[PDB]
Amino acid sequence: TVDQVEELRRDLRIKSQELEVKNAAANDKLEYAVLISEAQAIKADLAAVEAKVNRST
Repeated sequence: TVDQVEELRRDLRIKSQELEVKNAAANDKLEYAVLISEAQAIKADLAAVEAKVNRST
């Protein structure tokens, strides 16, 4: 379970980097609605991952 927690944290920070990169891409593209939807989906996945991490902690 501890190993699973660490894997969840690593996936959380990797997806955080991905969300920041996609948000920068959307800001550059401000061809925009699709990027907005992708960023919102990544943010929702990050929120679910953070909820799982909080439950694990």
